[PDB]
Amino acid sequence: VEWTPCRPGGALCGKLAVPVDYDRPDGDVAALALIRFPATGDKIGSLVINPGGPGESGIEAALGVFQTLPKRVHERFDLVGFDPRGVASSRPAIWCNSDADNDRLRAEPQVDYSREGVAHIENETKQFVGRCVDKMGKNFLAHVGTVNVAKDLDAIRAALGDDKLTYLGYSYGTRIGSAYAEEFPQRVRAMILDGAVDPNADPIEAELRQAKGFQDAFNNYAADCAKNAGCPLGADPAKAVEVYHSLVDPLVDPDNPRISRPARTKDPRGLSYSDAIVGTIMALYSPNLWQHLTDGLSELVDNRGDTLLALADMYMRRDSHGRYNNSGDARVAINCVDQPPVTDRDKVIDEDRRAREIAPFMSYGKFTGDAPLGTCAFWPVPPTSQPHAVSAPGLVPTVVVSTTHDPATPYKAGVDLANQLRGSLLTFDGTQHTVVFQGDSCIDEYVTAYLIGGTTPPSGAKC
Repeated sequence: VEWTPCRPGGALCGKLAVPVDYDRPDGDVAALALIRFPATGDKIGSLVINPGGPGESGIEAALGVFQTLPKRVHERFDLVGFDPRGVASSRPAIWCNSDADNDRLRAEPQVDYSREGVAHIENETKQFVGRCVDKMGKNFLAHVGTVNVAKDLDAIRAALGDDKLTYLGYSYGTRIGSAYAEEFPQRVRAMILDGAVDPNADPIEAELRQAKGFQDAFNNYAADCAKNAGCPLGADPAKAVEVYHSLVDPLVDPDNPRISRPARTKDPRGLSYSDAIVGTIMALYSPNLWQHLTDGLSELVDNRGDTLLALADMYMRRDSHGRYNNSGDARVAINCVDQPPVTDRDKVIDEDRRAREIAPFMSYGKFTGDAPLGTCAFWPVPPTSQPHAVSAPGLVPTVVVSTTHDPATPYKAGVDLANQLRGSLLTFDGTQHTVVFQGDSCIDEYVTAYLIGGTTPPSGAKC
């Protein structure tokens, strides 16, 4: 790996070729992009990070992490971000949708689960899968899975001159962590995993727990808001969901649910129902975004939707010129090969029945007796991994950071992952997705002490 400065720090960038298929290392070849912020003191090794997603860029993540990095850590480690195979700047990058394909889906209310509606959604899914294959080919798509990201991580580890790996992973990055721990445990120096994914979970029960997560985050937000002047959800938090629907449901024609009635915005798109929901979901990632959600809902009282559209744009990674990065396309592709997809219609129909009851704020109208299959039920290449309990007996102790009311990756997953790893659980009291190197000085002391001196938080540690 030949290093070079970038086009924002003391940063160096580089590429590293890995085989696309790890059984055909003389066959097709991918190149991973790396960024590197040199250590300013006595160097221990490289701190390698992953932001999660999947489809999120680690290079763009390292630039953000750099600003909030404890001085002691920055003294002792290179901060290294990478882009996983198929993601952001790595080549080839997963592409399925044009920018116009994305806007077109986002203009639909996506709320009609009658048979016609479900056929329409399922038809759009098929054209999507087709567009993936046409642009990427069945070979590359077969190997974007985490099991192969883990193999690149060890190629990366070795390419930076470290005997063991020091690793920080958020969210989906947790799944990369435990995968690397299973296949290269003798190469793990240290590991922080914030916002856990449990590779042993049943996919449907996890989603329902995630729905519950977000309903619960919504509850918390709404209750906070209720104490504030002029709260758009009303002063009585037990009626928030209904008020919330009184604000978002008019965005759908009440006589034909395929017809969007979008709120006025300076942007030409306006605000669709599906964007309103996605905007809400985005804000519930972090209390830093609650002010924006409140602004967003306030605008809706006046039939405006500028702030919710911006929040949905943030989530979808659409910039001000209408260009999308590949995080959405890559997200789907990588998720589809990480585990067997649900193909049983009945168990998908029942999941919709349950989610409507668990997360009413997300659900429109009533249960219809029908629901669409997820994109992955139509994936042309098979999963490269399967739900199982993490078993990596000789792994060093690791730290798993879990937030009590995390909506994306709930507290319980964190607990369970820590058990399988038989490492330390560190608890954050809060309502957000992840917390490490994000301001909180208590979390950061524990993590800095672990990273440098290998010292783990004591059983029951909470912040």
